Amino acid sequence: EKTITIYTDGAASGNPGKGGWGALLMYGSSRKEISGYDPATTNNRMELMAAIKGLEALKEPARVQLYSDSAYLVNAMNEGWLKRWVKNGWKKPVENIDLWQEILKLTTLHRVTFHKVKGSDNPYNSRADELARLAIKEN
Ligand SMILES: [Mg+2]
Repeated sequence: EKTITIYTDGAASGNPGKGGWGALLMYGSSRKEISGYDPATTNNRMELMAAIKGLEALKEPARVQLYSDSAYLVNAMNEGWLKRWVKNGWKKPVENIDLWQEILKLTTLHRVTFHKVKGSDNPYNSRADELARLAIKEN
């Protein structure tokens, strides 16, 4: 029954290169931070992974407001593309089908609204970005 706000970010050095992701989960004054590293990845993959991991961190089904700088993510969800991809057999082939399948599952468990942020945008996405970069630096 909770509405949880999640701020997600991913970063990678190159295409492909070392990458990281971060998410900040917020419920009133409560906060939870998560992050991780991937040794060979793309910006798009880390953007999706941040959202996946953020949603996976929820302990119970929730209503979620998810803030991301990722147009890749947010457009797929808000322009109906993901739903059309599934309907058309993931095609030519959509990239990152493994991650989109996870996002399909998680957006059944949780009722998620996605919001695009512009970059910098607020301190919570900034923290998520810092956490993603932190993961790369630690590795
Ligand atoms: Mg992002």
